[PDB]
Amino acid sequence: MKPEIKEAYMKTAELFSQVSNCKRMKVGAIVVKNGSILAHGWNGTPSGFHTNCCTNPFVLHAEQNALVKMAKSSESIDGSELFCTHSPCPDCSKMIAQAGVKKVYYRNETDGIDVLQQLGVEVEKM
Amino acid sequence: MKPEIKEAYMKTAELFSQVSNCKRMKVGAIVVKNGSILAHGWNGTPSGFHTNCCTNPFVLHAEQNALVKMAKSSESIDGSELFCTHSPCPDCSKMIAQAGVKKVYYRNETDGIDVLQQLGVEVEKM
Amino acid sequence: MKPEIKEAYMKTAELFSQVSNCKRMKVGAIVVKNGSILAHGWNGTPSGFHTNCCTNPFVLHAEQNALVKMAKSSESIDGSELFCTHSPCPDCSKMIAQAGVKKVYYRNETDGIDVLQQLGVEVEKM
Amino acid sequence: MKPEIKEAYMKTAELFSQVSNCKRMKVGAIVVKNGSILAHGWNGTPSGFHTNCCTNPFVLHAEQNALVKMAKSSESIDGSELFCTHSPCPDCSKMIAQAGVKKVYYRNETDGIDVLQQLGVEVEKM
Amino acid sequence: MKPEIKEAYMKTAELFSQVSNCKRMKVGAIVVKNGSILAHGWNGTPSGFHTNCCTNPFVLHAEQNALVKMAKSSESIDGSELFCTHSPCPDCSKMIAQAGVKKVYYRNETDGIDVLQQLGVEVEKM
Amino acid sequence: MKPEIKEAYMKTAELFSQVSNCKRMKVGAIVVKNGSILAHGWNGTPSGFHTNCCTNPFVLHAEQNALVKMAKSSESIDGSELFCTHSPCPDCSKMIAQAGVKKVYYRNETDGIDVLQQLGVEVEKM
Ligand SMILES: [Cl-]
Ligand SMILES: [Cl-]
Ligand SMILES: [Cl-]
Ligand SMILES: [Cl-]
Ligand SMILES: [Cl-]
Ligand SMILES: [Cl-]
Ligand SMILES: [Zn+2]
Ligand SMILES: [Zn+2]
Ligand SMILES: [Zn+2]
Ligand SMILES: [Zn+2]
Ligand SMILES: [Zn+2]
Ligand SMILES: [Zn+2]
Repeated sequence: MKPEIKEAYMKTAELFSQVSNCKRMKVGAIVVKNGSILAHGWNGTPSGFHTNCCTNPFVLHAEQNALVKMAKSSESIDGSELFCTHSPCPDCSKMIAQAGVKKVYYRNETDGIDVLQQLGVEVEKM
Repeated sequence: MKPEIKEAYMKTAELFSQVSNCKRMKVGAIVVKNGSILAHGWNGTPSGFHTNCCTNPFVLHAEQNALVKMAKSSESIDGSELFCTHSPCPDCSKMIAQAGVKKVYYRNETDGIDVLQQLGVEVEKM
Repeated sequence: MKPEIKEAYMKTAELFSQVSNCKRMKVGAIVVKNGSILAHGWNGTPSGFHTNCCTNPFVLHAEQNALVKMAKSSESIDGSELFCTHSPCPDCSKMIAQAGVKKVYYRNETDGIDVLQQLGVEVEKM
Repeated sequence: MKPEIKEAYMKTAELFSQVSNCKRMKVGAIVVKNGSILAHGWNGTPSGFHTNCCTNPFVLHAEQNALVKMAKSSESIDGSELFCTHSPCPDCSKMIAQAGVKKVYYRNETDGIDVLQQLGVEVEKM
Repeated sequence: MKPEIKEAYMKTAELFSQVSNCKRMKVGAIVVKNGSILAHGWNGTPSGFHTNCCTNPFVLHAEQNALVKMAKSSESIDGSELFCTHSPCPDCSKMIAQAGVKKVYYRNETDGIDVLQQLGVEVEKM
Repeated sequence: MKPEIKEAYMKTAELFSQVSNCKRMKVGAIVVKNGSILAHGWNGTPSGFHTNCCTNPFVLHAEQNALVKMAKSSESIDGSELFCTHSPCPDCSKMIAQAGVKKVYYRNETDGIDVLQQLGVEVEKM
């Protein structure tokens, strides 16, 4: 994909990180496949949870949200790419790799990273 | 959907309007359904067209691009909402209505608009 | 595909051209992929429009109708073939090419045609 | 659906019955859902079978072909309607009912018929 | 797929054969594709049929049930594999081959079998 | 669903728990929707991981595996039911609820459980 489009994806993930409500870290994620956004996600508590403030074991990471949206989508996550504001944790990394995510782009930085690479997911900081 | 999420959608459509190459008008569109972005689009020439500069009868409107992406998606466009930077032309309006697009949000302004309403699509400027 | 099947497709597009209500031109279209019809379409006004008579800027071309049906389908339009009674206009041509339509078959005849070819869509009159 | 559209469906099933190669009976079927054809089928031997002539236990009924195409489609057969040139046999009837086919339209005539009705599928001769 | 997984599939088909109500033969089937079960099925009468006891011409074979479930699924049956407790009859065989079923595994044993092979479906007893 | 079918689901989840390689706990999960299994899963390391032995932070829970398979499926996880051999952990619970899983059935037993209930997922031990 051309350079300026790559950046538009990352900035979108950034747009969505700011929707989140966590004071510790705001994270956004975007799934892209075949020239199309398929899912977005940010970090926080599940829809219909009581407390909005996050750190709480029941808040989902941005990548978890995107992934769950893909599970309710009709479109496969396999072969897609993940644009995230942050490098993913080890728990998101396992799932991303098993999901057939081709590559992860992150803006902000580390175990998650080397495991993704071990497992054949490509990684690029931008 | 909460107010600040509505705005994040419009700003995303704006992010994508700026990817376009037309000097007359830069337009972005975003399809949203069930809390998820499903397609994006901007105005310009078809992939693999020779001249990048647009006005040329062969440039697609942002809404046409989003729509075509929905046609290659596995996910239905019916019941979704369109966030566009601009009010749509009459040609996009016909298709949006026939596609079962529930509502169109636009930032920038007019026949397209009243026809969408005639045809039962909701409209809101934001 | 065998010759007589090709013809059955064109005759079906013809069956549907005659459902239309336009006095100027009756057009039918049929999307085929992997041995299966996926969509059909004819020219006319959008469902729930007041006047049935078409020429009016709010009537959709047969190809626009088929395309919109594909957008509400779960099945991708990419790699399919279009059987139309008529050569498509430039506006339908842009969309057909961007949709990944592999080839267009038409019965009745011209800018749309050369652009489709420029853009890598195959074309055959039958 | 309007009357003349109903007829266009039946005539399409008829277009496809004539593609078949069986000397005993030529049958066509068409699946329709939400204003769109999703599958077609006719009676005959499986793709890549040696003898084209049918009666042979290895020829599929038109309804079996349509059904198998639906199984390879991404679009559900549930809630669709079947237009067939002929009333279906008991073996097709079982499957049609279990498939959630809403209604069957046939042109030409009888156990299959009453079972479809027992099982809550609607039936109409046209 | 590893050996012990193959067996887990067959045992699942066996789990489901025992749900059936036929005194003559209890059959189970399982569709597998890309490491995932997509459908299951057993032999018996259609949902909402009056008599539960089967032999009756209106009972579906396990393979017919799985196939019908695939037709109501969004996921294609093409390229999948069938695990059945029994070798399939000729009527199921025609459909399995036309469905693009890659291979059939059966536990219990014969025309269906050679036709599947004629038609390019692989077969293995286990 | 009838009682004996409920049990066949749980026994299938059990069939798959035994495929796993973890010495601490073997877990199986099964997704069911509209009378059809859509996904299965067990606990362990990601495909292509080096060490098969699990406890390791890079092993996925059975529910995580099923969920990831749903993300690569064309079929939505929303409105489905989860049969698991075990009550789910808090991390699986968040995701299950956000996924629109209607109800979870487990065989073996506790925070995950009350949160699922807080969040409107039904729960039943069997
Ligand atoms: Cl999915
Ligand atoms: Cl589509
Ligand atoms: Cl679509
Ligand atoms: Cl299917
Ligand atoms: Cl289907
Ligand atoms: Cl999915
Ligand atoms: Zn994480
Ligand atoms: Zn426009
Ligand atoms: Zn046109
Ligand atoms: Zn029949
Ligand atoms: Zn059989
Ligand atoms: Zn867990």
